[PDB]
Amino acid sequence: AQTRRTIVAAAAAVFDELGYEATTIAEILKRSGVTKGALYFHFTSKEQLAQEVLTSQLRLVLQQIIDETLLLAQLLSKGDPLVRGSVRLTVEPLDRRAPMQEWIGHGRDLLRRAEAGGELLPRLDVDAVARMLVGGFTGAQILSNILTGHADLLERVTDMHRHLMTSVAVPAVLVRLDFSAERSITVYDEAM
Amino acid sequence: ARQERAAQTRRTIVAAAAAVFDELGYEATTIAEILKRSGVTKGALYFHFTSKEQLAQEVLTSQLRLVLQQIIDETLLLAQLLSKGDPLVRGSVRLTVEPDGLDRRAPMQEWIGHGRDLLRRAEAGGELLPRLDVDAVARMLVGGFTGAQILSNILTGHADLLERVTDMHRHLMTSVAVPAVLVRLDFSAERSITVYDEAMRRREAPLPAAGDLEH
Repeated sequence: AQTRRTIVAAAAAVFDELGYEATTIAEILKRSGVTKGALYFHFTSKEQLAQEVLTSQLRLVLQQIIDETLLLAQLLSKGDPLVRGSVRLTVEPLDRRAPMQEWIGHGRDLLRRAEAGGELLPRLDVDAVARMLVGGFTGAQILSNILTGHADLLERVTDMHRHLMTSVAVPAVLVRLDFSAERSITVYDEAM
Repeated sequence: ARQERAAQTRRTIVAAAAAVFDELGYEATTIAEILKRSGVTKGALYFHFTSKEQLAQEVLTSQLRLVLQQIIDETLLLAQLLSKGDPLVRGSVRLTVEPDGLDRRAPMQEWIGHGRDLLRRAEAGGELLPRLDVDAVARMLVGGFTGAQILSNILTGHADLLERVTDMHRHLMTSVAVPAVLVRLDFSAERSITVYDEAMRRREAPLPAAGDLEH
């Protein structure tokens, strides 16, 4: 039985529900419905639980970028506890640095590959751009939440991404990228 | 003037309030704490604010040639101030971000309204690429700042803030402005420093009016 699955989906839901701080291993157990000992060779402290939550979910390679971005929006917009938990921990006022750097690094690795394929406009700081993509996502995601409770998330995230790519992708490539809901739902139905 | 004396006490209330929110966030900030730090009476703070919520909202909204240079100015300015630890900006940024029943929606509608309004003005003046949804553009801009701000804090401690805001904003504007206008805009730290020096001058620390001090 893979019940380390079961744990983290309670860990996340709870972290999502209260903060890092008001979350207790005790509440995790009570919710995971799992064993006291089970938890402990798996993860040590509450700290480790959170870290798992932050980094977990984390042709044309620019399409992959898009696809991962829209995937986040999808899970997020449908209360995927895993993702909501990582979003709640990412933001609120625990080491936040190391999961964010790995998030950005994931972006840098994908841009590097697209560079080597000629997909990007010359002179781009591949580090700076990775940071914009994650930020653009993070900003739209917060606003959409405040302004409409995530109802417009998809649209807002897509907007933000589409608009940014205009200065990142070479024309011949920009016009071939697919930001459609059709695709994005396909990619989501995929990873379940 | 009864009126000028009142207006000064109110600045003091808003600034003490931004500092305390910055520090403990919304739920945990009491009025009692703000009174203690501003040194003003209950009566004065009650005369100026309906409630703790309204005062949080006042903190959230207190910051409100080529019109698009106006949007740039305002944007780089927030980042300068935030980078300088200016308490007003510190407080709005903390109040925005956290998840206590304070409506953050209305004040955010106002920020977004603001960008929308100046965008209508840019458009009428032929500065925009055609057929943009202005409301969606205002939403990207504010989102871009918020997003850049959050990351910059997590990753450096607002060290790189002014860089990262300017990047996000340059990219964003390149997809919004007509290119003849994009060449005439000024994303330089140079302009941004000038603007900030000007502003720091309008905003010396408020002291309250004597008639509203706690005794």
